[PDB]
Amino acid sequence: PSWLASALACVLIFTIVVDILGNLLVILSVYRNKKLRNAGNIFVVSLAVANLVVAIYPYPLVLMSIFNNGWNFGYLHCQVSAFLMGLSVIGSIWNITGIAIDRYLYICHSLKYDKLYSSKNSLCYVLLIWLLTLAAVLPNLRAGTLQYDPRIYSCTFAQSVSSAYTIAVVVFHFLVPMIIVIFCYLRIWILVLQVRGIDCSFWNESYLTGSRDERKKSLLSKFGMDEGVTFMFIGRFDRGQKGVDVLLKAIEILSSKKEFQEMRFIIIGKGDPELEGWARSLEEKHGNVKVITEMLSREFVRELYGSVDFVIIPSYFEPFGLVALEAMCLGAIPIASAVGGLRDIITNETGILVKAGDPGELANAILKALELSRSDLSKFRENCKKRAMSFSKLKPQDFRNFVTMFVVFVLFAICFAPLNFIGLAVASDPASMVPRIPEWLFVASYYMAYFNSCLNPIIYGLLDQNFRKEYRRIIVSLCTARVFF
Ligand SMILES: COc1ccc2[nH]c(I)c(CCNC(C)=O)c2c1
Repeated sequence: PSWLASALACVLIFTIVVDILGNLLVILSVYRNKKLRNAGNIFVVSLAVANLVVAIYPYPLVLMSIFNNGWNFGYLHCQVSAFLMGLSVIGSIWNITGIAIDRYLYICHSLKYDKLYSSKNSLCYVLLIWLLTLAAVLPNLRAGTLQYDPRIYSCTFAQSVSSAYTIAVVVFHFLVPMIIVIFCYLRIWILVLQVRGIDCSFWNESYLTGSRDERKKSLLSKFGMDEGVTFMFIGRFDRGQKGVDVLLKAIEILSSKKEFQEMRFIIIGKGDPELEGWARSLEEKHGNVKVITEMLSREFVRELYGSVDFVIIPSYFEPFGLVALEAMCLGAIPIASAVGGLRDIITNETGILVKAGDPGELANAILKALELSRSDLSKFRENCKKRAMSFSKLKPQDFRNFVTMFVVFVLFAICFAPLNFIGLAVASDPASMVPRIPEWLFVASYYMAYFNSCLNPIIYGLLDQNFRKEYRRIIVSLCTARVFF
């Protein structure tokens, strides 16, 4: 009805006004604030420009086309209006991809180096982003995918002209960036949780008294076995989670080797009685193996981490694995599975990594660890400690900027996901699926994606305190005249 046409005009009127003033404030704030003037925020200004180009020329033409109830301008006006929209939408999705990579590299650099991360090639990377967006929107002028759609009163990329062109745009410029940005922030969150999880006030070798060699000889004598290269496991007894079974099968491979005599194994945990029986059987057939099913105190586990030479983490799935970080804390060299989180916290210099769910590979890794002499081990324990020491280093940091940039992405994905879903549905059969798709649904998905062009400055002020403070500073400085005497 008549109200629905005027309602869509309100959305555009709001979007145009909020995008012009809002993104002008974002660009002005980055150069008027020292805390927001960092090089890593070149991508924010790049996105702010991308957001602004639609409200100066394409959107005003569309607003007038609602009232006109048709395209009363030229074909060149329809082609340029469409070409600049693509440069904007594809520009903003690849700019969000840029920030996602920048911030993931930031947390990794601050972990590895004492010096602050300085994105030197930032002005270079944005010039490649705009080269990539121009390479994607230009072929639509020659193909003729850009045409006027009366339902949405605009000149855009028609999903029903060429189905090969639409699936390529949906896969390469929506699904490809989405997976890159989702992975980037997923890896950041785990590392922020690992930073939170660790406790250097508890897992500190100050709490331990004597020499490592003395504390080991003492711990081994208590378990009724002489001195040797000791190994430890602390986890639940399960088939496919903590991987206690991979360790037990690997001990059987080693039991025949002459090298097994110079080994000690301290398995700790409860679970499957079948796995509990198998472990108790290897405890009876060999004096090297000691199994502890009972509940152990945080204090005695710290004592264990401190005396034991190696900690085996044969986990199948382990997202955080604070266990390895806690072991490295008190200089225990880990022999862990290459799992997401375990692969993050264990560098090739701070432990020996093995392929998960392989009893043969673990046996060869335990044999590799056995060949390491007292001198070679001392540097590993030093590196393990320096690795755990760099995780607790990032504890007082203000991780609020990551949240804002994440909300930026989350909202973008909400606005465009309906539009890109329709794109694939139309691509399947452009002839039949066009009348088969609801009219309200097509209009709403389009004006949702249009509304996104004004959403970025709103959240910048709402979530990032530095932007809110500078927004007010600009608003006052532009509207508080100077008087004399
Ligand atoms: C590829 O060249 C262009 C040119 C102009 C455009 N205006 C819009 I909105 C888009 C996104 C189109 N996405 C879907 C799912 O239909 C676009 C793309």
